[PDB]
Formats: sequence, C-alpha cells, structure tokens
Amino acid sequence: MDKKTIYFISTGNSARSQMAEGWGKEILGEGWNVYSAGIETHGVNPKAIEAMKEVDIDISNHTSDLIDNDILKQSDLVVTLSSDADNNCPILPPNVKKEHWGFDDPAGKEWSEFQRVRDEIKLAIEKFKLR
Ligand SMILES: *Sc1ccc([N+](=O)[O-])c(C(=O)O)c1
Ligand SMILES: [O-][Cl+3]([O-])([O-])[O-]
Ligand SMILES: [K+]
Repeated sequence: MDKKTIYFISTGNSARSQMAEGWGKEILGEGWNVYSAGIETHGVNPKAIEAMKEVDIDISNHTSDLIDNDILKQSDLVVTLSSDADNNCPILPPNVKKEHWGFDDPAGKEWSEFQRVRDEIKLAIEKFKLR
C-alpha cells in the first residue's frame, strides 16, 4: 504494498507547496499519496501554474488547502517547505516522521524565481524517490 502518504506543508498552499504537490504526484505517484497544504491557503499562484505548465505538468486543477489534521495523522512523512511552517509545526503523532526542505518564497517575484524554485523542488523530490 500500500502506498505511503507524504504531506507538503508551507506558509501558504500557493507556490512552493503546489509545485511540490505537482512534482510529487508525477514522480512519487506509484508509491505515495501526495497532498499539500498551508497555514493559510491563498489559492494556486498563477505564476506557479505557468511554471509547471512549462514542464508539462498541470496543477491548474489543484485546490489550495489548509492543514488537515486527519491527513497529518495519517502521513508517513511531513515535509515543511518554509521556516514559518516548520517553526509552527506542533508536536506530531509518534508515527509521523518530519523533514524540512526549505525553499525560497517566489511570491511577488518574476517568472524566473518560480522557475528556479520549481526546479530545486523537482531535484529534491527526485532524489527523495531515488534514496
Ligand atoms: S506541521 C504544521 C505546521 C504548522 C501548523 N500550523 O497550524 O501553523 C500546523 C498545525 O497547527 O497543524 C502543523
Ligand atoms: O505557497 Cl507556498 O507554498 O510557497 O508557501
Ligand atoms: K493542495
């Protein structure tokens, strides 16, 4: 076998976490249930959508979600993508493992910043899969 669950969490569920969800589903889909959420939602960043479309991944149908404790409790791995999310993460259930893979916040920047972070996230997820 049954798939494990990975939960990407960030300050918002807008850019970094949405691109992580996009890459995660594509790369980890066979053995993982992939979800993402943020301390706040903010919607799917338009530039994040364009950045992923550029690499042939459609995240335009993703939802911008808040942290669901029901999913968190059932996660094998929680990955925090921003310092804000990591520092505000409470004591987790004993069965849950947590890793922090911080990435710069592309918000308010040019396409170029979304492209950089998009690819850094891609590399991180690919290497995770190849461990
Ligand atoms: S892992 C994690 C990070 C942040 C927050 N938060 O509420 O800001 C949570 C949570 O409260 O469930 C979890
Ligand atoms: O919306 Cl973020 O995942 O970039 O915080
Ligand atoms: K989501």
